Amino acid sequence: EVHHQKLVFFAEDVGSNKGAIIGLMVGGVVIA
Amino acid sequence: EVHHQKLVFFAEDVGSNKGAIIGLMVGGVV
Amino acid sequence: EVHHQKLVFFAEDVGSNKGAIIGLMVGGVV
Amino acid sequence: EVHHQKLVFFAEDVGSNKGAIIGLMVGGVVIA
Amino acid sequence: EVHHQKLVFFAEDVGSNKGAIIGLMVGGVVIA
Amino acid sequence: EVHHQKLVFFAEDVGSNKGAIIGLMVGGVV
Amino acid sequence: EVHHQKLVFFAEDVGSNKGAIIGLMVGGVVIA
Amino acid sequence: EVHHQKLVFFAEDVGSNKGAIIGLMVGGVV
Amino acid sequence: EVHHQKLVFFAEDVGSNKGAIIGLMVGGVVIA
Amino acid sequence: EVHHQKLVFFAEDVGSNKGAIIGLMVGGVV
Amino acid sequence: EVHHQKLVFFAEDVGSNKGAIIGLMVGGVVIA
Amino acid sequence: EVHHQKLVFFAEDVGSNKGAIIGLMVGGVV
Amino acid sequence: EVHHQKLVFFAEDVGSNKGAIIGLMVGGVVIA
Amino acid sequence: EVHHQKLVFFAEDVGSNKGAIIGLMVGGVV
Amino acid sequence: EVHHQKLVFFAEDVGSNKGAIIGLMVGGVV
Amino acid sequence: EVHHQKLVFFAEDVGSNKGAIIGLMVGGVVIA
Repeated sequence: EVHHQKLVFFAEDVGSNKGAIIGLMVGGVVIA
Repeated sequence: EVHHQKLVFFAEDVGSNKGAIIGLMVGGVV
Repeated sequence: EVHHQKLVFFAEDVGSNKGAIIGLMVGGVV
Repeated sequence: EVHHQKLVFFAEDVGSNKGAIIGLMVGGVVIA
Repeated sequence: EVHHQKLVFFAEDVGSNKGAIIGLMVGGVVIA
Repeated sequence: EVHHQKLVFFAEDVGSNKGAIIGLMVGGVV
Repeated sequence: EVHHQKLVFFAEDVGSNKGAIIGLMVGGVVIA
Repeated sequence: EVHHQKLVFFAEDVGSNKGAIIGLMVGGVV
Repeated sequence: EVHHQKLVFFAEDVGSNKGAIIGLMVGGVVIA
Repeated sequence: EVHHQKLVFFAEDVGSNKGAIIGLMVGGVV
Repeated sequence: EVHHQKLVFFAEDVGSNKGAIIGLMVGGVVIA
Repeated sequence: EVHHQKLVFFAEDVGSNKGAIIGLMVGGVV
Repeated sequence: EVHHQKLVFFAEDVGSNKGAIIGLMVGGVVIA
Repeated sequence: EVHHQKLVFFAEDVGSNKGAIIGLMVGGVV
Repeated sequence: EVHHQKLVFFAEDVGSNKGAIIGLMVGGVV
Repeated sequence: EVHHQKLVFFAEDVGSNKGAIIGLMVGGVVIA
């Protein structure tokens, strides 16, 4: 009933930042 | 009963800045 | 009831961050 | 009673980061 | 090179339509 | 190289329309 | 090389209209 | 060379329609 | 050299449809 | 050496269907 | 040289289709 | 060297398509 | 009645990490 | 009667990272 | 009345990782 | 009694990690 969805991403660029690929394709469908 | 959805991206800055590739397609429908 | 969906990724760069691939293709149908 | 899923991924790049693949293809369906 | 991804669903009602659940949780992730 | 995605949905309510539940979570990250 | 994404819902009306439940979460992200 | 995916679902409801569930959980990575 | 994956489902009701559940859980992970 | 998967499922309900479950669970790694 | 995986199931009802459960679980690994 | 794997299952009932549970578990490691 | 499925994978490389291929093709099906 | 499903992957590097191929292709159909 | 499904794999490299072929084709229907 | 499945595998290398072949074909079938 209580949808508790928590997405936490940690990126500690202590050396040299760049660019990682993160795709959040979290999709939920329910009959109305 | 609420939909408590939390999305957090913690990016640390210590080196040469650039840019991440994040795509948010999180969706829901009832 | 609570639908506890916790997704957590820890990426720690201590040398030279580049870019990994994290594809969260998590879905549901009712 | 209810779904309780938790995905925890640890990536400690102490040397030199690169690019690993993490495919989370989780899909569940139910008839209402 | 063409990535041909065809998704076709044919629902034909001749009596009394209601509501079927079709969930396309198709995704992909690639290193760049 | 040339992404050709064709999503064609056919719904011919010749009797009595209502409400089908279609969920499209098609997403790709590169 | 273009992303030709075609999405179409053909709903025929011959009975009593109501309303479908469609969730369009189609997307994507690449290095730009 | 390239990917060729074809998903064709036929649902001919001559009588009374209801609610069938089609779960397309397809995920590929590289 | 093309990955040809075709999935076809033929559901034909001539009396009274209900709730057939089909789950297509297909995935794959690679590195080339 | 490209994978050629073809799945064909025929469901002919001359009387009336209730609830059948077809599970396709296929995964490969390279 | 290719891989031909053809899965075909025939389900014909002439009175009352209750519904069966057909689970197709196939997996393959390889280093290329 | 082409691999041919074709699974054909028949299930026709002229009375009551009860149905049972069939498990096709096939795994190949290279 | 209370499903407790847990997958724990350890990848400790203290030299030159390459990356193993882990295919978690876990599927489940049941008639409702 | 809770469905407790936890997946934990511990990837530790102390020299040089590369690219692991982790595929969590899990699916359930009811 | 708990269903215990514990899968644990330990991979430790003290020289030079290469990457094993770990395929967990776990299929379970009821 | 309630299903108790436990799969433990150890892969240690102190010289040069290799691509060990591990295939777990688990097949579970039971009536509901």
